[PDB]
Amino acid sequence: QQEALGMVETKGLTAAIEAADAMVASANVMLVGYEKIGCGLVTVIVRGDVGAVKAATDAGAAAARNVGEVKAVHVIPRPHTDVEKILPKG
Amino acid sequence: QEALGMVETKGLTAAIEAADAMVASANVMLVGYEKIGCGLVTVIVRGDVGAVKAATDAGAAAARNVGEVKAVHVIPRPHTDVEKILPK
Amino acid sequence: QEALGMVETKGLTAAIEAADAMVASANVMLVGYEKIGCGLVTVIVRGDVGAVKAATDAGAAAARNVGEVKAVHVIPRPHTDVEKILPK
Amino acid sequence: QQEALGMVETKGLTAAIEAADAMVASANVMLVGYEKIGCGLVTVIVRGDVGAVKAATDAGAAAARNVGEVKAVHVIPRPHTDVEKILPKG
Amino acid sequence: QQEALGMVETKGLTAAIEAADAMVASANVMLVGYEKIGCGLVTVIVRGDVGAVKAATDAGAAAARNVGEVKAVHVIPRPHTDVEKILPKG
Amino acid sequence: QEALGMVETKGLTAAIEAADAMVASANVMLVGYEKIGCGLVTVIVRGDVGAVKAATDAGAAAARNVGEVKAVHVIPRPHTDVEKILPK
Repeated sequence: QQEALGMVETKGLTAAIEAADAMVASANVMLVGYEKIGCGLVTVIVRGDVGAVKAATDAGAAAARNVGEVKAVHVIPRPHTDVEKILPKG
Repeated sequence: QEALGMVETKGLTAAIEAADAMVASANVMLVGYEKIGCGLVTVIVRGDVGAVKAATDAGAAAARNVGEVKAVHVIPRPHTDVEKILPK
Repeated sequence: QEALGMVETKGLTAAIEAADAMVASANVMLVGYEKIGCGLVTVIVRGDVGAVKAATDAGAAAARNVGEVKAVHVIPRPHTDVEKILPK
Repeated sequence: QQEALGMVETKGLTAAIEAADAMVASANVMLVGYEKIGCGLVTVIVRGDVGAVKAATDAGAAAARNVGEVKAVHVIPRPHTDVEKILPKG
Repeated sequence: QQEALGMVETKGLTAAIEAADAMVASANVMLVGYEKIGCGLVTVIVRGDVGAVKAATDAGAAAARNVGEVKAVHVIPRPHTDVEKILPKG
Repeated sequence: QEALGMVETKGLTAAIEAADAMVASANVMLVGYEKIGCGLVTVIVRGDVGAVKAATDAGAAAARNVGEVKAVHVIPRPHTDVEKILPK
């Protein structure tokens, strides 16, 4: 019953924006937000159906890797508290 | 009895994976995140000593597949009350 | 048609030079700056695809004489509305 | 007449929290606070009787060194303006 | 009709303050402000007549280089939108 | 006559030791601290040129036993009024 969670972390904001844009191409994936965490790292987070999020994060990481470095790509299909409990800030 | 668990990662994504696993792996409450620079993020949980011990281990393990884990530690009973010592 | 342009620099001064040149070099609106740590600064502009393409090229070029350029990129049409995807 | 001042600086928050916890074991030592200063550095600060603070900072640094790196341990026995003048924020 | 824009970027705040002080020696140069951008980098910005700003930034960089590292010195003689449009915060 | 003194350290603790010593070592007022990233902290004092000169020397010396000192400098008379040039 929980939406899935998708992350793409990049070094560089531009890569993260490219990532985000690509991830939201598919209209069933909502962009939760960015998170700066220092030393140029930016984490783009998206919510949605497991398969969509899977496809989106892959698409996002792919888009991003042509613009700057990609430090992580990960999907959490069934978050264990509410998405909001486990996230810090949209 | 009641305790504090930490997993510190380089990368937010690793920390989120850590957090999710820690909640999944035992009856522990997720206190929260803390950014401290250069991509380091500290996930913190409260709960029963054994649960927290199991959760932090599970969290660090999950996390290590996503990014780097810089620390894993449990404080089995904090010397001011369990959250007094946290800054958050 | 309508688009997004980015020039990321190490150094604020390089980013300001970049911004100034981007505005000079075509009919493009300067959205703004974003600091993301360790001296990295991302200048962002909106406008017509070709203008933004020309501006980002001009901006990166200007900037490279002042400090390091870490990225130059154009998103010719952003998939939420042009500013929806930006955090600023 | 001034309380003494104790510092333990660590790379890593977890080390600093361990440090703080250990330092406050002794009920005559008050924890002033944490200070993040970048690149993972965190400074734990405590106030109290000179001897207590001496003992606490030593205990804290010790606790901490098993969890992450310790970058400084220092005691200022008699601060020269008020503790509050010389500190930035609790 | 636009004022010119002068920048001196330093690693170290002390260098930047020395830079700023030197730049404002000449009464026809207004100090816009500082900007921290991470990893010890600080950007001092000044506004004024093209020649003054030219002279000031040179003087500032010079002063600064004896105190810490100078990462950039640059003058934009005729900013293309208003100075305020192209700047982030005084 | 009236002046500005700076000691920049890597580490807050070194900066606090520096500050304490600077106040101890002469008739100088402590303006304040400034964090600027990667553990760098700049302690600033105002006062009589000679006092500030003596204090900054004393401060840097104290500090060097605790952590790294990145800069020591005195501006004997600031060209806008003594605090105008500071950002704090």
